[PDB]
Amino acid sequence: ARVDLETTRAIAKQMFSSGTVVEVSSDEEGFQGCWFAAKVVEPVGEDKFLVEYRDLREKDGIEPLKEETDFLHIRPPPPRDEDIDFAVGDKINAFYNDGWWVGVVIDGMKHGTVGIYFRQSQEKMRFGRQGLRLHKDWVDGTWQLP
Repeated sequence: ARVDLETTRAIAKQMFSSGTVVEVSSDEEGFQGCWFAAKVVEPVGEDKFLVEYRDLREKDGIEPLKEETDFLHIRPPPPRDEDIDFAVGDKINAFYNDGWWVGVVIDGMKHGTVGIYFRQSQEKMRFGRQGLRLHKDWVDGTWQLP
C-alpha cells in the first residue's frame, strides 16, 4: 500500500483509452520489476485494459502479443531525461529481452557503457548508455523517484 486504489483506478480510466501508448507489468514469476511497452486496444470492464505489446509476440513469433491487464499493472511511458549521468547505486531500468528490467548501477559510465547488476538473474554486465534509464514509479497520477 503505497498507492491508493480509488485514485489509481480513476487515473487509469482517464488516461488509458484506446490507442494510448503505455507500459505494463506482470505478476508472473521471474517478471517482477519489468515493464513492457504496449498500446491499449480498449478498456475492459471498470478495472482492466486489453493491450497489444509493442515487442512481445505470440508463439509464432510474428503476431503481437495481446493480453488483459488491470489498472494496478499499467502506467504511462516515463519521461526519459537523458541529461543524466548514472552514479554507483542508482536504481535503473535496462532494456533487453524485449523489456525494461530493474537493475542497479555498479560502475560509472566508461566508453558509453555502464556497469549493471540484476538481482533477479544475479547477473552482472555492461550496458550501452542509450539502453538505460533512471527507474521511476507511477503513483497516484505522478512520476516519482525511489
